[PDB]
Amino acid sequence: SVRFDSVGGLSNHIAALKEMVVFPLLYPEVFEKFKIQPPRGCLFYGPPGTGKTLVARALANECSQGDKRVAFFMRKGADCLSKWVGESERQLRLLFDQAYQMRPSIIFFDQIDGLAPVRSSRQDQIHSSIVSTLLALMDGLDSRGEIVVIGATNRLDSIDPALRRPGRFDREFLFSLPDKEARKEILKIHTRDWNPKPLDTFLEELAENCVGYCGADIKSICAEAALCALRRRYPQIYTTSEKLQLDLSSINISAKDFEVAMQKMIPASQRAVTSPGQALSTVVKPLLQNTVDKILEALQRVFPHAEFYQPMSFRPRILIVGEPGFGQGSHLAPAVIHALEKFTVYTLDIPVLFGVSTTSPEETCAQVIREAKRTAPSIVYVPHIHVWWEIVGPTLKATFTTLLQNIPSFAPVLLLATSDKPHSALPEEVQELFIRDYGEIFNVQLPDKEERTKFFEDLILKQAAKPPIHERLKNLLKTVVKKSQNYNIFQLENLYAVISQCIYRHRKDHDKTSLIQKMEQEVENFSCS
Amino acid sequence: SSVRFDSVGGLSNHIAALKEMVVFPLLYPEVFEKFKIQPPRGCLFYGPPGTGKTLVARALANECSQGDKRVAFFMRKGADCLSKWVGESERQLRLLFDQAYQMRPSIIFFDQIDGLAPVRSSRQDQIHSSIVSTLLALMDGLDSRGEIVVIGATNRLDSIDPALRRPGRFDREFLFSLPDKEARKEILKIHTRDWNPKPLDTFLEELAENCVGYCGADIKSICAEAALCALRRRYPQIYTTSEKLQLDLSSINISAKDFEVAMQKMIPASQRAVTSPGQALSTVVKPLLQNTVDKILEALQRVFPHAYQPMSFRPRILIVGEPGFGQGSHLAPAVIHALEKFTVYTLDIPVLFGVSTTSPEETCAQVIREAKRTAPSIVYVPHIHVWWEIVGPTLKATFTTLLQNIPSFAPVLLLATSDKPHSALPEEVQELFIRDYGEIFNVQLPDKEERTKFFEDLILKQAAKPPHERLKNLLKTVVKKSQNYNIFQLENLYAVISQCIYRHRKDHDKTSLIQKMEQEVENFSCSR
Ligand SMILES: Nc1ncnc2c1ncn2[C@@H]1O[C@H](COP(=O)(O)OP(=O)(O)OP(=O)(O)O)[C@@H](O)[C@H]1O
Ligand SMILES: Nc1ncnc2c1ncn2[C@@H]1O[C@H](COP(=O)(O)OP(=O)(O)OP(=O)(O)O)[C@@H](O)[C@H]1O
Repeated sequence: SVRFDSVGGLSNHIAALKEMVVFPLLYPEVFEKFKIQPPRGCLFYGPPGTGKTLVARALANECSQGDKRVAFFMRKGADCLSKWVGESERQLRLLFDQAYQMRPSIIFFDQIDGLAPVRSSRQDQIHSSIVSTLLALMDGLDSRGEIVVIGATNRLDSIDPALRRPGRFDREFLFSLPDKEARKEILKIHTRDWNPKPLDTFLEELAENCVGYCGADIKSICAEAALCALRRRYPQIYTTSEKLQLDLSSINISAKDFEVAMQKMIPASQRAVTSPGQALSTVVKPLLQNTVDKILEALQRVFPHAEFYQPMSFRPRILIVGEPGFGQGSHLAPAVIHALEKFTVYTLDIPVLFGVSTTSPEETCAQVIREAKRTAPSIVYVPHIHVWWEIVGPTLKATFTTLLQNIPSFAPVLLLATSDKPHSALPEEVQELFIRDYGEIFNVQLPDKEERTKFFEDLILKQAAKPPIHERLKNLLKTVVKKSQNYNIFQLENLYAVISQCIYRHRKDHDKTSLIQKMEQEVENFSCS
Repeated sequence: SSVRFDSVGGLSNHIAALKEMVVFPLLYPEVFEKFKIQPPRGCLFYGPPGTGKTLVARALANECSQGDKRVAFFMRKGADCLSKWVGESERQLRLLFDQAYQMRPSIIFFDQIDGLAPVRSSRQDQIHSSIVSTLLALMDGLDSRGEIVVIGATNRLDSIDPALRRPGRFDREFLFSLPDKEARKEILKIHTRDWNPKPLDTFLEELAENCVGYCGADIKSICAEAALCALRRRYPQIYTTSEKLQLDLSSINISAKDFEVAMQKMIPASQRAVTSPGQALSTVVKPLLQNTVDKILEALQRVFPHAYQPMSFRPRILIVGEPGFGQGSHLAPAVIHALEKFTVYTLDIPVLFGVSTTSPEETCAQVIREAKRTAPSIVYVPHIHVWWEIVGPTLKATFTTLLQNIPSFAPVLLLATSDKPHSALPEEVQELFIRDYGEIFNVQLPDKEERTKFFEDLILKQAAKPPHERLKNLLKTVVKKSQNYNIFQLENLYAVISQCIYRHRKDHDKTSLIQKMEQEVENFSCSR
């Protein structure tokens, strides 16, 4: 029994939808003033779990509380199929007759994509017949009354082109994944009636830590946490096999319960394809934070839409270049992509183009470019262009070059790429796409002495000098930081692991100085060049 | 239920040629028997979706139903005759025909006939073949059905059994194309007739040219969304209440900004699944290339006279220019958009390969055949100097052979753009253009006047907003310094200029951004 209250972050859509069916049943004077006859059709589409069905259910539950009373008809995917020849096209006719009898009413076709495909001469005739009769019913010789048709779909492009037209489906609503803000309202709604209400700061600090959670993940995590407290409180519940009596007044939920559930589950989005966004690990942050900030500020210079009448830009493009082993295409670009949320990102790389065996790669590229254009602004991600170029046939190169050229000049679509060879060493065809004079090239340099000092600061001496459950180590830190003053990233974290290995080697030694000499031997025995 | 040959607009030839079939034999019956004519009694409407077909049927039925001469009317859906029992699938058609004959004259209407009579084939069931057979043998066989007229409608004409399409069964076919400039104005006149504050005709005429690619139901939906937007602008407090309020029906007038918002929010029905290869100049870039567009149009008028009947012989043209001059991205789409009422067929890399499950040769043959069917038309091949190298010899031979078989005097234009000069283009391309005839156009950079007109609007008026001699100095310096830049450099400079105006929005005092504009002027250097 939800009535326009469990929804979160969707204000414009509900306003349009209540303009959609409620106004003619409430204010039948403005419409007759100019003979408007407002529209009677909608179409929902988007990634799963965004609240596609909850909106319809809330509408049906709310509007049934008349006056004015509103009926409802719900249908599954392909209920209108039978073995004989003359029933499938008759179920729709009798359904329309019944709905017209009790007008006004609402007819909701659930997942029309499995009912009305694109017309073709290759498949069976039954699909053509049913799509034809459905097409005739919506707008025939006689006009239908006060019926409203609603449809949902996961693949918008698979619908017959003759259905999308003023008269049948004249409005298309895009349901996207929730942004940073809406998660707060979702958490508030799902955790409303709790006696120990969590503070708004608690909810917000949970909010920035959940990226890629889509509607149902939030509901799942709220229920996967209240069970951790139950399991912790009364461990001896599984042993028995009979009814027990409990004490439900001291099982209040704590903050520490949320962390375990968060580490245990994964979002629905990052379940079938890896998401091309990862925040820096807690170990690498005090080594690359400043560089990442510099990259984003340069992007802000070149991409005005990254601020936080409209800004105007002209073909935003950026490229990151640096020596191999600098971690540019492995740690920097994912962090940059993750920092810029609320922007849909599409991946174009070797694993994806050849990762499907049913379609040509150029078809995939055209589809990706079209989808990027449709929902601008967006970021097109393509890593390691210096190897990416000399792998595909000339046809794909020409198609990619032309498709990008046809985008409107002021359309804010970003092109992000990374390379290992220097700019002058790249092939020319790449070269006349980056205009460094304009400020489209960013170079990478190794971190300074203070950053490297902070990198090893925590290990020595806080973890090594940690009691099992102090001056020579300064010289060890000095010699380590002076020795590693010309190391790339990979060598830097490689050296970090080997020391932690001998750190973990000595769990139960309460007497020190039995491994400090081992430490100073290991740091000098190790040699990389 | 109150439409009678008046709510229809823009269709005159079809309605004129239609009433001569179901009215003339009854109104003037003393002429046909002199020549024993038995005039044709078959029609089949077809066209792109949303062009207003069923409205014609509704108007005809409503007009003929009420009048001095009474004629019956029967209606059918797509495949509403099929029944589970074997003996009832085809018997319903016989009963319907008998009833129609018993009450002659009468009218039989099939809606979406393509869902009832597919082409006969051996790779499907038998009931469809049986229905097709009895239909084609029952309409005109050994009995001379007499005065019965059959009308069908569909969107896919090529999916009809050819045995049904020959005189005797389906006599005439009518083409329902998208409305042009004048028809859109007429349908606007039709759809806004009963408004108390009657809009001026000069407003509708101006608005008509803005709605390119629209057709029928799109116009009808716009005319309603406009009123909804007006109600939105007038009483924005209506959505935060679950109770009826008190409304005053005196301040609900319509303004132009409402139509602007509605047009911005909406997109046409035709180019929804794909994109048409035609776009007009944006307002920002417009005051730079109208002279070039007009010169190009004059060149076409010299070569293509369709812009006594005019005569032409294989019209061709080729726009060439240096890279960065903006000929393959700003000029050709403008020409295509300006020359409307000619159906377009694009042909380039993203279309030849972008769709799989077919061969390029099939696509190119189909495009040319279709363009020949709907002559006159336009064939567009952009970026020829690269398009000529990413195709195999087979496609080259097929294309070079196809355009030689078309009739010589048919008006089939071929349009293409090039970047390298015509001298450097390879062989077999230089012989397709006969520039001695005047088949080659050369572009050149815009001069000082339009350059100044481009920047004066931004740097004189927009630069000084309520929320001054040095402005002339900045304008003249900017114009002087950029007298050798191409289109891309000009738009980049425009954007980098506008960035400062954006970023200094909330400062009430000027002279803080004029300096910033200066350093932007000297610090910004192009590559050239
Ligand atoms: N704003 C929201 N508030 C509460 N629950 C939401 C919200 N958005 C999505 N949901 C969750 O999604 C469900 C309703 O939509 P649901 O996710 O079942 O449809 P969908 O998966 O998007 O569409 P389909 O299942 O057809 O692909 C509810 O069970 C609810 O937990
Ligand atoms: N020239 C016109 N004059 C008036 N109304 C028009 C015109 N063209 C289109 N329309 C409007 O557009 C609608 C088109 O409906 P109709 O079913 O007749 O077209 P259709 O192409 O047969 O539809 P579909 O393709 O969906 O079967 C009509 O209801 C009509 O009001």
